[PDB]
Amino acid sequence: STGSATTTPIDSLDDAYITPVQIGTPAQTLNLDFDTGSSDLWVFSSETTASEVDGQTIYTPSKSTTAKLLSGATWSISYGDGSSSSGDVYTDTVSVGGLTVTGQAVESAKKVSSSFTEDSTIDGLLGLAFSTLNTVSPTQQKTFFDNAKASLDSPVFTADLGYHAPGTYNFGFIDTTAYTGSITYTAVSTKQGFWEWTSTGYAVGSGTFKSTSIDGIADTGTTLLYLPATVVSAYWAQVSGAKSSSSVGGYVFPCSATLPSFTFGVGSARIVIPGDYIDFGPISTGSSSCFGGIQSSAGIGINIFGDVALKAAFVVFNGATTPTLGFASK
Ligand SMILES: C#CCN(C)Cc1nc([C@]2(O)CN[C@@H](c3nc(-c4ccc(C(F)(F)F)cc4[N+](=O)[O-])no3)C2)cs1
Repeated sequence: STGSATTTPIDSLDDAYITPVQIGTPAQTLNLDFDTGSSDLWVFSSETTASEVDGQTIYTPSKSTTAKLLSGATWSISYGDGSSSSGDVYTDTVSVGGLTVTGQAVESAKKVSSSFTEDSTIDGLLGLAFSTLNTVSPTQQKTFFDNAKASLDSPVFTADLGYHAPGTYNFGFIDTTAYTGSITYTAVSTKQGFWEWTSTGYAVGSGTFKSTSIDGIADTGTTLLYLPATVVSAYWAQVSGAKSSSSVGGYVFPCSATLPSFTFGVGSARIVIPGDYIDFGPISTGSSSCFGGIQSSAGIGINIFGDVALKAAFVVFNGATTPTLGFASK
């Protein structure tokens, strides 16, 4: 089997991408944030505290003839920004772009933190990291991809995120028309439950390439590119007026600037992020100070190849017995 679904930016900055997902019978379509950095499929629901729902589409398990309570199961998750959600668990039929998993764990939120409530466009998350990170207790549950994998034509999914435009998540096949050149595959460590890999280095703008190992994760659920402070300083040093602001929370730069590109290495191959992809616009409405799309990972503990990096590439998440990641230009 295969599936293919369009993913759409939630706003003009590409802060996140939402993909329609069919849950239950008859189908209830929710727009979920596909997150290769986590492993829970959770949704706003008829059980979510009413004051914490503000425009989201909710899953109502009582209206699904295929929903079954996973008795005694609870879940609770916290993300990198301090946001959080928790609740109980149903199993139900979940379909993405024509690919169907029966008995998928659908984690129904009883509580969500304010950042989720405030984002009316995200109805939940669909985790695509390794199932070892799934938070369901006392019986850990598998991701949608893990459940679908054996049925797929090839045990892979691909992320082709757009720049200020829709893109595509495919399951079970590689669309050879969606990228230029060849896909370079690179080794993955699953030891922390992520799609963790080692970039071979970087370049800023038209500069030469700096060969250096950068261990990080391919994370569709993170907006920006988080890299070591040395690398990030070398980038922003090329932008007149750019500086790190503790009050704003990262590197800012004059909105009047044109930004240099940023290249990262995948083996001997190179992915070039255009400068415009690094512009996240005014720090607040009407400001002439703009927020940068490349930020330091120093406080995080891990480097994160988030959407800023991934949207410059066609990315293969290969879930074969030995997982690998593939990157191609596009
Ligand atoms: C600090 C530290 C060290 N560690 C914990 C960093 C890590 N972080 C992760 C992830 O959880 C995996 N992918 C990312 C993700 N982020 C969101 C998301 C969605 C919606 C919202 C909204 F509420 F604003 F709508 C906010 C977020 N958000 O910023 O968390 N979804 O997925 C982050 C793995 S390791």
